[PDB]
Amino acid sequence: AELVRDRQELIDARKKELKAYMMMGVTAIKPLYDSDVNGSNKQAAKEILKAMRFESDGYFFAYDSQGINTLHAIKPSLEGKNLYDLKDENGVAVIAGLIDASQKGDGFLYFSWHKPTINAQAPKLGYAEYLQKWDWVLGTGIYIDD
Amino acid sequence: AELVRDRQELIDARKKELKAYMMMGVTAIKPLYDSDVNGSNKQAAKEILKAMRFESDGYFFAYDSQGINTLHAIKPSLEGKNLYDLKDENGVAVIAGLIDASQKGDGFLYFSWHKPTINAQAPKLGYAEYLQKWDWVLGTGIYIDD
Repeated sequence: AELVRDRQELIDARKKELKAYMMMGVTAIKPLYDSDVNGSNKQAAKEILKAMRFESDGYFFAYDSQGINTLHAIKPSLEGKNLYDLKDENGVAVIAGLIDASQKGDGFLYFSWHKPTINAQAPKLGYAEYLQKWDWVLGTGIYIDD
Repeated sequence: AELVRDRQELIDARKKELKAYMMMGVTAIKPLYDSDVNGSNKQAAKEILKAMRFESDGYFFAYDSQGINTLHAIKPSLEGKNLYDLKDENGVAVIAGLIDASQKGDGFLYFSWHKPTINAQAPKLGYAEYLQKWDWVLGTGIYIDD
């Protein structure tokens, strides 16, 4: 109950951080998002969000509501691929889970994903917000392998 | 010694956050900064950094090495003013202190400044990094009145 308490504490602190980082990404592209005319500014917003980091493993991705990747900071070759049916190594439907978390839930999802600093799968806590004008489920995450 | 310990803990956690937020701002403008030709991209970088927030009180400012404000997210009327000699209510030379922290020190400075959510002075912990190509001391901060 005691070492479990310290873990919940660490998790909750990370969830607060994730909400802040998400706010930074959303507000960084706000001038573009607000002034957009039929997707005119999406490319410019992608270039900003794909450059942003809060640490080496701290980056943005986005998917549309059909699970098609619209931007990926780490692996831009995912862009335009439909990953709706994608499962992690534990059978978590990652993309569908993030789309649903962001639209119908609290934004959070536990899953495993490539971790940049070790180039291998690791457990992650993702956080996503839905940007309806562009149909982007914009997400980031913290790795919990610690 | 005990309630003092908990305060140092809270401070250190905030310093870690500040370094992350600063990284986000610096990386958000990296495409522009890297491709800049004689200040061509400064205006576009200003527009991004002035929109960013990590909370209502969480924003960017920048000054050049002479103490002239180059961007201010909250009070853009400061832009172009020389605030090198500015002192807070406790006589802290805020602008000179941030310029020196960012160039010769650890980036951090305690001072009081307008706090957006109460529209009044409050104690703050600022954090600044020097962007030499543009001579910008780019900074943000967390309020410590809690």
